[PDB]
Amino acid sequence: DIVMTQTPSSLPVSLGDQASISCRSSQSIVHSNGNTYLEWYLQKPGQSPKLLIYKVSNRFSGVPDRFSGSGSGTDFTLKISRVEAEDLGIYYCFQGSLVPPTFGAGTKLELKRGGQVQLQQSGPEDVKPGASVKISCKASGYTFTDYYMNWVKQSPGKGLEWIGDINPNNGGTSYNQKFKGRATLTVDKSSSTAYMELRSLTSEDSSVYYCAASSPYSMRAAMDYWGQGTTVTVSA
Repeated sequence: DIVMTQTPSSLPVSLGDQASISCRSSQSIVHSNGNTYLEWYLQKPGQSPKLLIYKVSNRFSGVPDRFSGSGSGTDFTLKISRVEAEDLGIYYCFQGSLVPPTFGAGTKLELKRGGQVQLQQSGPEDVKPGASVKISCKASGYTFTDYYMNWVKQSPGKGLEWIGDINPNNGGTSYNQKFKGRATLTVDKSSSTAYMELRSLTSEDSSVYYCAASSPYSMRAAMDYWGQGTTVTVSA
């Protein structure tokens, strides 16, 4: 099993200064075919996490060129020069190269002190120990059947985790073995919706849930979301 190590946990940098974040895997994440799928995501506190970099060094559309990072094998290094206030947030490295795709521990980018397409999600859910939940994700503004649908669990405590993915065509679900398919990804192409179910609910199961959507990143689809999210609280 592959583990992702993100360094450092937190970093202070004043405006304009260089910024560098190292992501070191357990071993080579180079895909057998000869590609390498590694992404850089930015979580702006109180918003949708969105994609910055896909496929090693390739920048996502609409992203400033001051964001650039490279690497191979294990080592991958993301640099940001000319830091502004919109560059602020907690960054995550993500490998989709080997199943299960894993995330980094995140790095809060903070400051030194001194001197239209979108996917709607269901409302927040309050639940009891073991009750189910069906989370609905409705796509708007793009071709639904084009993109795979990943799901991602987010806690302040246990960070980011990949739930599982599904192919809109054949219901091509592939689930994280930690989740053991105890959750279920379904797709109704009629209204273009991707639901998600889960039964057993513990304290640790309490989290926010996002539905991963958007591409290109050649000859594979659907990495970043890039949408609202749904707060699920397990109430004792």
